[PDB]
This record gives sequence, structure tokens and C-alpha cells, in this order.
Amino acid sequence: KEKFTSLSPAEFFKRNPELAGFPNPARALYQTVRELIENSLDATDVHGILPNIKITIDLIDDARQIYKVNVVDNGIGIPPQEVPNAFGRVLYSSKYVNRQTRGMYGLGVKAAVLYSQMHQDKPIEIETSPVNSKRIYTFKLKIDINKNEPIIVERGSVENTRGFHGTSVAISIPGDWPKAKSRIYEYIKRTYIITPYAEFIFKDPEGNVTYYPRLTNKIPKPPQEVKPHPYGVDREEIKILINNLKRDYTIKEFLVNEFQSIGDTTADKILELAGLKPNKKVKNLTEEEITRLVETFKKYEDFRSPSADSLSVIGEDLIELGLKKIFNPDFAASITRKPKAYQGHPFIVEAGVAFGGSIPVGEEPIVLRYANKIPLIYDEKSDVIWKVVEELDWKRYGIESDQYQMVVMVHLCSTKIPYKSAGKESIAEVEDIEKEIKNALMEVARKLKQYLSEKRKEQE
Amino acid sequence: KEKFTSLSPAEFFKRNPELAGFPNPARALYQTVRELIENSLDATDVHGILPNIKITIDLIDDARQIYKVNVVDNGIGIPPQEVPNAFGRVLYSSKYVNRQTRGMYGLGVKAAVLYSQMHQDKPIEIETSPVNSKRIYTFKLKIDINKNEPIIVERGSVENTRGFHGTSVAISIPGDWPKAKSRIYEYIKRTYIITPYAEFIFKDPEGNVTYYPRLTNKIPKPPQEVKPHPYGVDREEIKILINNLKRDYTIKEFLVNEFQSIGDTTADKILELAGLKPNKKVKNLTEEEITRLVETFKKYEDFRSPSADSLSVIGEDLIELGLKKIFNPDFAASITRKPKAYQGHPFIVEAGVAFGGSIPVGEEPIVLRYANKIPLIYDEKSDVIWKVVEELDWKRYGIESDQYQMVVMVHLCSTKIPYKSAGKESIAEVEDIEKEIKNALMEVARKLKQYLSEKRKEQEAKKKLL
Ligand SMILES: Nc1ncnc2c1ncn2[C@@H]1O[C@H](COP(=O)(O)OP(=O)(O)O)[C@@H](O)[C@H]1O
Ligand SMILES: Nc1ncnc2c1ncn2[C@@H]1O[C@H](COP(=O)(O)OP(=O)(O)O)[C@@H](O)[C@H]1O
Ligand SMILES: [Mg+2]
Ligand SMILES: [Mg+2]
Repeated sequence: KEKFTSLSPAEFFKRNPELAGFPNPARALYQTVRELIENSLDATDVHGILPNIKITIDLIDDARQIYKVNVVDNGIGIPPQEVPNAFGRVLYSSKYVNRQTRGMYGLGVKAAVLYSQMHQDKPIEIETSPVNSKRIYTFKLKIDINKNEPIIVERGSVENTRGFHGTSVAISIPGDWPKAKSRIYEYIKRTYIITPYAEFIFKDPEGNVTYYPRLTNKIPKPPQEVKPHPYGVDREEIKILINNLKRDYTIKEFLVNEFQSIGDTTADKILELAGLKPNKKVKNLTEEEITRLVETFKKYEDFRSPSADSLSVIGEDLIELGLKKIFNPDFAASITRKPKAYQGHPFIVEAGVAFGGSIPVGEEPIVLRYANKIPLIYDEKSDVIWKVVEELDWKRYGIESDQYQMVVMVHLCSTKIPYKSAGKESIAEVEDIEKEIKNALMEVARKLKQYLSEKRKEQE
Repeated sequence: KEKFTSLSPAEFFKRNPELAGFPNPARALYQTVRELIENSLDATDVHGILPNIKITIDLIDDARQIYKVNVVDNGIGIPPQEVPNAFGRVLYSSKYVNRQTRGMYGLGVKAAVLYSQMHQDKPIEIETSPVNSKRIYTFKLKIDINKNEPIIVERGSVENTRGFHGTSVAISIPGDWPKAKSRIYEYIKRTYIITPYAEFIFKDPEGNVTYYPRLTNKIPKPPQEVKPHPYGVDREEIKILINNLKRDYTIKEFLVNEFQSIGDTTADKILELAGLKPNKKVKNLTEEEITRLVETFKKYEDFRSPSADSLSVIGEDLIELGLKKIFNPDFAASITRKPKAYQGHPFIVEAGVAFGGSIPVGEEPIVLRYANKIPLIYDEKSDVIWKVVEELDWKRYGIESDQYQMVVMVHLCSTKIPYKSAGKESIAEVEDIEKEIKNALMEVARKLKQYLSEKRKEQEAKKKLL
């Protein structure tokens, strides 16, 4: 009766597509679109390239409701040896490195490929040309779910005359355009508003074409790989850090070199609290001494914040400008908080508030959520951002009536966003994140008070 | 600058524990408790055994806030050779078959084990004796994250002089008792109310003990493994089915032998609609033919409903009894609907309504969600159940004011529950399930409508006397 069996990562997601954001054809179409766009953006702005991204969705089969999604970008491309695994091996990524990107699981595109395979028979099509490559490399791929490995259906190359570079991805999937339409449009519009150095073109299944022109040629400094912040690094992470050392570091040397925010004196203070010999060889840490390091990191109250430069923010100015373009308010304000850390990861919370003007009258605020520059559209009431907004008492900040015109926007960015599911539509209840979102909203809420106070004496 | 790497299933969950319901210490404590409890129930009532479950949570270290969770059951135990993979290999399960169980990913207990070693240094402790085994096998285990394999730290054996069968699992993890407390108690109380054939004992970190006595000695008929129903079976699944074949079946034989609700006549019609040659050997099906089968499965309107043999319901009588006991309403009603299918999986929705009486007054219903007899506690407003309850027009069913006292209960059971996350706290928006939940709710709301029309009519008669 009990037969014990194993699954591959590919079989796991094929059996549970709702875990990756593929619960139904409408959400699947939306998910496939944003995974491709986010890959294209990670392939451009992370590498100092002004993104030029084209999105096409065609209805291929009316009766069967199969759509072909094609995204083309001018990004860094993919080395041809890596393409099969990049697109056809679940849990394969170039972004497992400690660095702020949109992608993070090494699942995304493969979830769409699995969903594609589940329901129709055309392979995914990849065309790619790395910087300086004299060839465009072409592929048609499927995934062997049992082995979790790519099946190469076609593989070829052509000479690249108009010597340009980037990647085109096309995937055919079940979809529901009429149901996904408003959200696909909103996803692209919100991305665009916060990514003014990007240019998008969107051709939809009805044949509408929408142009989103570049507004500036200045890209924010690209996020880089950074060292972990000590606060919240766990025991398994300590072991990984040790196992990856080239040099025979002592524990002291380990602390100042492998982490952010640890100078020579901070190192000493930690080693004392943790009860570790500074000169002992870190390769020799016992199971117990690792426990003592981790607990010390967790308790130490005098850690400097991580470098803000670790991350890529939207910015106070862009945030306020955005709130004025869309909402045409009587008042807006924003803050880009100083960095904090959670589980070894630097993060910044930004928050913005708008009030009055063309903002609809309602019983709750309109809440706008972003994480690593991605607009979140689904599952809003499950989000920690919504929880904090809900729990805050807006009467303590001027909100007189139970009916008001208010927009609240929160952006979380980090080397790691803790999402509730691999679908990445909502942020989990991580304690340090929840507290800082609350502190951030309070700062901007105080500014709203100062206005609603001055504005009240006018009616008085 | 880009370096490509892979992760094992263990490293995946270790890097992202929030995906398996381990976002913070409070929720970790709650998740660990509920994973152990569900495994214990799956080891007992799935095999016809009346569950006796003991849960203890001890505070081991006040400063580090480490708690040791221990759950002991009288289940079937585990063959000693399977113990290391069962607790220490991510994506390893005895329940990847077509049968209703609480467990479903082969993740749960390992996610607790990972959280355990990420934060403290004591191995998890397993003690087990299978049915009829002369021995009690003990294990201490860790996981090698990189390889996704068990490390046997200690392994031992002892003579089972008392004929005991079952398992004890004990795991030390960071926790937060004061924040997790009310939900852990509510989880246990909720499961007990719908599992009256079980007995629980719960000792909490404060040294409080609660006893939940068995109220009936009848066990529901255990769910059995069944063949897939054709409706919604996808292409990869068709391939899996073909590949597991030990015979050289024709397509016709494949259809009649591999599925529920297909006999000779239904097969003939399916072969006709799909444009498939009945005599062709199914091992030779082309990619395009598989697509045709699948679409035909998807559009065929004459399939018989699946049996409920693979399912285990709470049942109308118990739903109503439980609603009355807890809420002391003026009215309650319930419905256990007929089975349907989605994605090849038989499913049943049960619904319950309670109104008035001891129910608190509020602006919205109290919603009680269950999946495969597990009470769902967190993330309620993301649940498809919430979505359906919220969109229903309660004025159409006699709910006059903006304020009322109502409880609504929905249980989905199936060989596969589509949760939104591996933490299994909310059900995703799958169309077939959404429609049937709406249907069930409407059937139970019509019963409420009737109660309230009765009350109104009497008031109207009484108004004339004024
Ligand atoms: N358009 C693209 N341009 C360059 N690289 C890409 C592109 N699309 C996908 N990739 C590569 O494929 C890998 C796997 O992508 P994905 O499955 O979506 O996971 P993730 O984005 O989380 O790493 C990425 O890490 C990236 O290296
Ligand atoms: N208390 C128990 N009694 C019997 N078997 C157990 C017990 N706990 C765990 N198992 C076995 O270990 C396997 C892995 O459990 P778990 O990681 O929770 O995944 P899942 O429950 O989805 O199968 C189970 O399928 C079950 O066979
Ligand atoms: Mg991606
Ligand atoms: Mg389980």
C-alpha cells in the first residue's frame, strides 16, 4: 500500500503547475508574458544595456485557445552551450548569485515550457546572439520531465549580418486573452512607468500595437554581486561560505573578508561574544561553533547597515513623479529608506503616498506593490504589504472620514525577495521586512499629516 | 559575467523556506506541528486504524527560542530501509499515487528538517515499529543539502517486547510560542471536530495538557487508489500512462483499461471523435495524436462521474453536528455534493452554513476552509473559497442587513488539492473547482434562504397583530 517514490524538480512542477503561477489559462498567459519580460530586462539593464523589448501575443487556434507568446530583446544573449539547460532544466539559473535581479528560482521560463508541453505539441523556440557573436544560434526544445533535462528538437545557427545581439523566445500555451487582457496591459504600463530608460512595443492578439518610448538614456547603476550581511546568515550558509574558500582563512580573517559591514574591530567583538578563537582555522569550525556564530550574528546590536549601493531602487523622485502622472493628486510624498538586512540579505523599502485630486473616493487606499522593480498584480490581500497597510491606523495621520482619496505605494528590493509562492505575486510575512515596511509607511504618513493639517485650516 | 548553476530540491527549499510555510519562527512552529500531525493521520486512518496522537512541544532553550516538537502515533510505522529517504530526501513520498491523503508533495517533514539544521545542531530523531515488526528502529538524521540525501548520524534497534506499532518524530526548531499559540490550538481543535474517531493529547510549552477524547469508534471507509478519470488528463500524463504499460495494448484497450468511466462504447466514441484507429498500438501514438486524445477528453460531454472510492468526506451529519457544537446557531444546513473531476482527479466539495444563535455579529461571514480534512488557517483572502464567498450576493438568499451572524464552511477533497503554495494554506483558482464550490454554496444558501423566508413570513403574520 505504501510505495515509496521520488520526483524530479520537473515532475514536481508539472504535477503542481498552480505552484508556479499556472493555475488556469488566464493566469498562465499573464505569467508567461511577465516571466519573458523579466528575463529580457534582467538580460539588459543588469548589464548596462538600454532595454528594447518587443512583446507579441497571437491567437494561434481559436477553438483550442492556444496562444503563441514571443518576446524579443537586445540583451546579452545566452552562450549557445547553456541554452538547453537555461530553458529545459528545472532549477537552472545564472542568478543564484547574491545580487538584485528579477529572476531568482531558476524555474520561471521552464514552468511556461512545462505548461506548454502539457497542453500542445509545438516546442519552445529560442534564437540568441551573445555580444560580438558572428552567429545567431537557433533552438527548438522540450523538457524530459523524468530526467529533468532538455530534449533538443532542433539546433542550428545562421550568420549574423546586421551584427546585433539579444534573444527571442517563443512559446505556445493555452490562454484566455479576454480574461488576462486588463492585467497584462497594467503589468506592462506599470513596468514602463518605473523603467523610463526602457522601450517596449506590445502587439496583442486583437492586433493592437502599443508603443512605449524611451524617456531617458540614463540607466541606474547596475546591481552587482555583493557579500552577505552577517545579520541572519544561517548555519547552512556558514558551511557554504567555508566550503567555498580558496584561502586557509582563520575565523577572524573569515569575518572581515566574507561579509559586508565587518571591519577588524567588529570581528573581534563578535569572536568574543561567540566564544571563538580568532586564530583558529575556519575550515575546522565544529557543528556547535557554527551554531554559536549564527546566534551571535542574530543578537549583535551594533552592526552597520549594509551598503545601499548593493541594490537598485526606483527613487523618491521617480516615485512621486509617477504618482502625479497617473493619479493627478493634490498631494504626494515618498521616501527611499536606508538599507537594512534580513537573513543575510540587504534590502531597501521605498514608500510613496498620494492624496486628493483625480483619485477615486473609496473605503480603503489603493495599494500599489513592487518587488525588485516588478509590479505585483495578483493576490494583493495575501501580501505582507497589504497586512501592514490594513493594520496601520490612518486616523492617527489625518484620515478623517471612513471615505478618502488615497494611494499607497511600496517597493521592496533586495538580493532576495521572499515570495509566498514560486508564482511571485506576493511577499511573505518575514518579520524584519514587515517592521521596515511599517516604519517606511509611517515616515510618509507623517508627511501626509503635515499636509492634511495645513489643508484643514484652509477649510476652517 | 553570468555563471550558470543548478540547485538540488533541498538547496531550493533551504534558500527559500518561505515557499514551504517557513517564513518566520511563529509560522515555522505551526507548520512543523501540522506536518507531523497530518503524517500521523495519514499513517493511521488511511489504513483503517483509529488514530491515537500525542503532540508535545517543549521549550529547550529560552534565549535561542529553540523548541522540540514531538508527535507520537499508532500508525503503520515505516520500513527501516525507507526511513532515511522518507525524512531526509526532498521530493520523496509514499503518497504520489491516486488516492486522497493529506500529504502530497513529499516535502513537508523535510522542510522542517531543513529549517531545523539551518538554525540549530541537533539531528531529528525518529523511532518506528511497523505492524508485526519484532523491533523498534531508531534513527538520528540530517540532510546533505547539496546531494539532497540523508545523513544517518545514528541508527539503532531495540526488541519490541510489547507489540507496539507506530512512529515518534521529534525535531528541534526556532519557534515563537506566544504568536503561534492560538493558531496551533485552533488547528488541533478544528481537526478534532471533524475527526471524532481520533483521540488527541496535547502538551504545550507552558506545561498545559489538553485531552481530546475519541467520540466514536467507527472509522470512515479508507480511500483506495483509483485510475484517473479522463476529463482533464494532460499530454505528459498520457505519456506516463503509456510508458508504465506492461502490455502491448491497442488504443481501445488503453482507454478501457487505464481510465475510470470508460467502457467499450464510450471508448469507440472517443476513438471516433479523436480520429484514432482503435487497433493501433498505443505505444505508437504520435505527439499530434496524443494532443487529439487530450482535447477529446477535454471536450467530451458524456463521461460518467468518477466514483468516490478514492475520497473520504466529512459527511453531512458530522458537518452539521460540528457547526452546532461550536457555534450553537439557530439554523444549520450542509451538503455533500456528488463527485466531479478536474485534471483527471476525482473531487468532492462539501458545504455548510450556520446562522444566528451564538455566532458573533459582523460585516462578513466567518469562513471555515478545509482541504482533505485539513483545516486551513492562514492566507484566507487569497483562497478561491474566500473569493467565491465574497462574490456571492447574500441578499438574494434572504440576508437583509449589512450586519449578520453567519458561518460558512467549505471542504474540498480530492486525490489532488491545488494549493497556491507548498505551505498548503490556501486553494488556487482552478476553474472547475471554483464553479463547483459556487454550486455547493448556492445549494446550502438556498436552504438558508428557506429558513429566513420562514422567519420573515411569521414576522409578517405577527406584524398584522400590531
Ligand atoms: N532573454 C534572455 N536573455 C538572457 N538570458 C536569459 C533570457 N531568458 C532566460 N535567460 C537565462 O536563462 C536562465 C533561466 O531563466 P529562468 O528559468 O526564467 O530563471 P531565472 O530568471 O530565475 O534565473 C536565467 O538565469 C538567464 O540566465
Ligand atoms: N508518522 C509517520 N508514520 C508513517 N509514515 C510516515 C510518518 N511520517 C512520515 N512518513 C512517511 O514519510 C513520507 C514523507 O513524508 P512528507 O515529507 O511529509 O511528505 P508527504 O506527506 O507529502 O508524503 C510520507 O509519504 C510517509 O510515507
Ligand atoms: Mg526568469
Ligand atoms: Mg506529509
